[PDB]
Amino acid sequence: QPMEEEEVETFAFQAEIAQLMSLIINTFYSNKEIFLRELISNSSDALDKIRYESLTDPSKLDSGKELHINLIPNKQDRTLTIVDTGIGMTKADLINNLGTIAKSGTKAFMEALQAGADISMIGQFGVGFYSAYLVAEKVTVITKHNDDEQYAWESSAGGSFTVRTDTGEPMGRGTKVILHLKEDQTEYLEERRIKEIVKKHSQFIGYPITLFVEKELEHH
Amino acid sequence: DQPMEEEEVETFAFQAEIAQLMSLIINTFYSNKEIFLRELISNSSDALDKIRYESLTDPSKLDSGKELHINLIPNKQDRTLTIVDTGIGMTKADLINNLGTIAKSGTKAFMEALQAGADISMIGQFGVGFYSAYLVAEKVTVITKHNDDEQYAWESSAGGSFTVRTDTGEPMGRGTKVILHLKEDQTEYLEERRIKEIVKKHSQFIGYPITLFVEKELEHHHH
Ligand SMILES: O=C(c1cc(Cl)c(O)cc1O)N1CCC[C@@H]1c1ccc(CN2CCC(F)(F)C2)cc1
Ligand SMILES: O=C(c1cc(Cl)c(O)cc1O)N1CCC[C@@H]1c1ccc(CN2CCC(F)(F)C2)cc1
Repeated sequence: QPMEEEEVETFAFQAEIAQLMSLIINTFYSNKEIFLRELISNSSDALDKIRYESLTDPSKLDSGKELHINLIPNKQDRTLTIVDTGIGMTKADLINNLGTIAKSGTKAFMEALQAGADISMIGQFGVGFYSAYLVAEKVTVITKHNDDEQYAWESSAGGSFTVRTDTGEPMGRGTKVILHLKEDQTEYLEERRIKEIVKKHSQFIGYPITLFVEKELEHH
Repeated sequence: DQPMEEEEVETFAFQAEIAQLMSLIINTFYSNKEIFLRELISNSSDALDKIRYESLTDPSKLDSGKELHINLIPNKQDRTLTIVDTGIGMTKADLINNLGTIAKSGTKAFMEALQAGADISMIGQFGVGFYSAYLVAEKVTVITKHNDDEQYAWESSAGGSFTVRTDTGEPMGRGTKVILHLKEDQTEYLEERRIKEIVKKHSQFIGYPITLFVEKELEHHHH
């Protein structure tokens, strides 16, 4: 008689990816703010892909025409959420894209960090998503692709991640990254901080970026 | 070559007394216009109760979203205040029947109590609370989505008529979204501090999460 029941799948990260996450999540780095640049850049890439699909098949935008990125800090939850209405990811995409298949750059980037490369270059090796763990103890990715159901990926590192169908609020289409911030990284929940980081690092992104400051009202 | 969309747009006349009530609401001063938010939050709470009670005996009714809540979104750039809930929503007929074509006994007497000069606050008791929206809004748009039906848009600028159409905007899972296009001298209801105090004052007993999202477009990234 449960309110609900669903299957949860747990997957091991590919060895190199686990190594990178441990390196990122544990090691001191001076400008972690670049995490937000990498996630906005990923969102922009997703919006490009749906935009170009719609040019040959407009019905692809039946799930929503607006192409944009929302940034949603929630001090009460200590979460920062980046939402886009891009092309989204199938379940296979989540499992493949986000853990089980290490690409050249995974090892290549740890290879480069030894060679004197910087962490802000994590994006040039195509593994920018993982910079999220510079500031987050846990990351949840919720995604909805056309013709597919809405899935939720999550990891606190430690070598594994889970995937399940998301029963939360339905998205029309796109991807939402929920960063559950480390205790000492709450600065990234502040309007002034988010504003300056976007102005500094994401000036060239070609889609609306909008802030929604979230506050749960007292007693509610 | 081909249109993106093609749809019928229907225009309805407001029932006579409803039209009369709206004109009174728009053209009369009241010292406590803030009660409009109480009325719309109350309507959302009712819608939420209904999908919850339905879900008891029929659990699959929450397939369109499990979370039951109310969001308030002020957008200073657009001068809109939006109230969104994940309640049971309205079918096209519910929308037409509820929002303007049928008048109840509680209209002619209330609308006459205001012509007589009563306190606008009593509007909710007479079951016409939605129309308090026009205390602060020059136009109201309602987007609604009921299980097993299409998403519809209702809209009126209170000229004696309103329109209904299938909506082609951003998809809602389920529920109702009220978009208030605010009057120029009623923009205070876009302010965070103002919204907080109104909710704290009038909606203390609403048994659902009410969440404010202060919308701010970022420099060089508008639209
Ligand atoms: O839905 C998303 C998406 C993904 C993330 Cl993570 C996001 O923050 C926002 C998004 O909209 N897509 C769909 C197609 C393009 C975009 C995407 C998909 C995969 C990568 C590669 N990275 C994934 C982990 C990695 F190993 F670091 C390498 C980048 C962008
Ligand atoms: O979708 C909604 C809903 C409607 C409005 Cl307006 C809202 O602000 C939020 C909502 O969720 N429903 C579904 C069922 C219960 C709820 C509802 C429906 C009708 C009335 C009566 N009013 C309609 C005009 C009136 F004449 F003033 C009397 C109240 C609540």
